[PDB]
Amino acid sequence: MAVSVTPIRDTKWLTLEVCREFQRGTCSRPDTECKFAHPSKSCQVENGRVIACFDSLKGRCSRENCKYLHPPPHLKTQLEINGRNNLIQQKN
RNA sequence: GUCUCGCUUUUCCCC
Ligand SMILES: [Zn+2]
Ligand SMILES: [Zn+2]
Repeated sequence: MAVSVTPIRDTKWLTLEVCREFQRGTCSRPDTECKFAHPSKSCQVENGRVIACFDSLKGRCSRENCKYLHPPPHLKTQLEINGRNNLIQQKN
């Protein structure tokens, strides 16, 4: 009676950014050490972003060949902080 | 366009 919600699921809290230099063929670090993500031809990459695997983000993937991005522990933590900010509802 | 995407939340609300 005093709240509202988006018609569709908000993917913005599950997406991670693709490296600017990886998209140019100029980056020189593995996905594990770079500041951003290095997806494959099989990932659902769009507009320099990819939706990350929820099960992997929680520390235990539940598939064997999933279409989402698997980020390193530091980026998993940044993604969970972005998710938690909605549970905390800091904006309201 | 599976792109409204296979998981969309760590519990009201967010979603
Ligand atoms: Zn890079
Ligand atoms: Zn996975």
